[PDB]
Amino acid sequence: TWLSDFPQAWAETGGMGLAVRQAPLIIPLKATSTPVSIKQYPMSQEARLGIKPHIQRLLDQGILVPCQSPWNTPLLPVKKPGTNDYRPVQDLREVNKRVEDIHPTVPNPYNLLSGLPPSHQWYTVLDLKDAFFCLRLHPTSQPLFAFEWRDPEMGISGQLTWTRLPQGFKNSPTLFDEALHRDLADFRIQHPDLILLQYVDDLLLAATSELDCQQGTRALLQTLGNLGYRASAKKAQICQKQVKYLGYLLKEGQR
Amino acid sequence: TWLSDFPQAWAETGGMGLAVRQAPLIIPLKATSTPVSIKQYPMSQEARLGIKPHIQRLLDQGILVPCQSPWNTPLLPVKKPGTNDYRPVQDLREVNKRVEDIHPTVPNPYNLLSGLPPSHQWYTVLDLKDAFFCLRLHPTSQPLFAFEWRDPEMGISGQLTWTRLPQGFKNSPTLFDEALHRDLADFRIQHPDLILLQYVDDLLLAATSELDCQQGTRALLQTLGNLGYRASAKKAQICQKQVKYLGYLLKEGQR
DNA sequence: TTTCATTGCAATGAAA
DNA sequence: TTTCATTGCAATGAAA
Repeated sequence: TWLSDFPQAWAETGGMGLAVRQAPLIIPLKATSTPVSIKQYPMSQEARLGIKPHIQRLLDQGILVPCQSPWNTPLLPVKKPGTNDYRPVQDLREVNKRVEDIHPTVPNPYNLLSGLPPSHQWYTVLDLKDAFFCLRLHPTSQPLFAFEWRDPEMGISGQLTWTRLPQGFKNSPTLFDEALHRDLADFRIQHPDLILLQYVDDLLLAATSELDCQQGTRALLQTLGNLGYRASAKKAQICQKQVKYLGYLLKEGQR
Repeated sequence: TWLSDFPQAWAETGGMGLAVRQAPLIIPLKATSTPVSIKQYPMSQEARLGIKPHIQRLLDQGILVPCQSPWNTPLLPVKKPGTNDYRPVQDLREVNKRVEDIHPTVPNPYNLLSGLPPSHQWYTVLDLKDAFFCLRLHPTSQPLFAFEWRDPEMGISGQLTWTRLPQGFKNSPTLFDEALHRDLADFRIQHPDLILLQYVDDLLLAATSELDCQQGTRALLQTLGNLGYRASAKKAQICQKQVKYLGYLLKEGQR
């Protein structure tokens, strides 16, 4: 299908992404910040067991690495919405308070959609998978996001940290949005006729005709794969005249 | 003393007042009002006994009279501040809500005092006793303020009401202030040099010299007695250069 | 687990 | 006794 034509663009077949054109990110601290070390809260075995496979997988992917850092924040066991599956959720609030603020450049959905003309009725919606993880973290900034991990069988001494932009970090959405904007700048230039809306990891491609939407989508997927990002094939809405984007149902230029 | 020179002006020796020049007051109801009859709440014997002498005294003074009225509000036993003496307090709130509003013409103490020049350093302060009771209530408006009274030994069938402006009636302060202003208009004309401040029942006479304050005070007392009002001799502050008025301590034109 | 904020209302005070 | 309003905080929800 569209899946076979772009094996590298889909998370299903391209493997975990890595934005190769983006320099590892350095995270500036506020002028007065010093490391904060919050001890990990005791976790039930059920919670630890539920979370273990995820840490192992991230460790195998190299997204997490062992470390020793004066910084440390709590790992919280959080059951998926109503479900009984545990998911690791780092409380990075004390770290966020010590990181220098940046201007929020992500447009709110409402204003973003205003840039959608009635002429472009053919849409493609793509969701980038593990977007933040595609952006490398500079070695100097990695220690900042450390947390403790007590092994299952055996493995880690104590602390682990991220080598990619983390979930829970106040500036992750904005930094991802800006980096993807830089990586897709050229694409916008090569396709003056297409309408591309970016909302962090949620992308919408607007075209005038089914052919343009198809040709445009091929190029976009091709480009995304080459840059190192990965779109979810499962969720992909390709060349439809009716799509769901950012909580809206688009059709007939309405909404 | 000053007491003997004006027997009729002092509450101590002039008997209960009655503003003879003021026509009995008619109290206009709002366009949609109908009588409200709130049943009297059961009262302990202690409360009833504590309050009894006051009703009897008001009945003897003719300030209260028997009646039958479609209106009725509760009589509350209220102990004097921390003391164990009971005092009758009528809850006229439902009546107040049905009476047509009037413009509040009583000045707040702050603005009132601003009309006190530094030239007049000699002050006399008089407190009118049972001020509201000095103003008659027109027979047509009396029924409005009725309440129930269960006798001690014997006496009253059920309801009693006021023949004078009542405590607890939202418009009593303003109506008294305006009536006294009308009754003292002439006095202000005959004494252009004196400063007279009126705050409901609290009066302040300001003069330039001790003689003027003494002569002025004589005239004021004389006039008040003839009009039917009564000042408290016990509280009277006559021709002092330092007096307490409306919570302030006046001296050297300060405050 | 903590933190931060929205909500709701019990508790206490004033007054007629 | 009732009513009206100021205060305070317990309860519940969101989030990292």
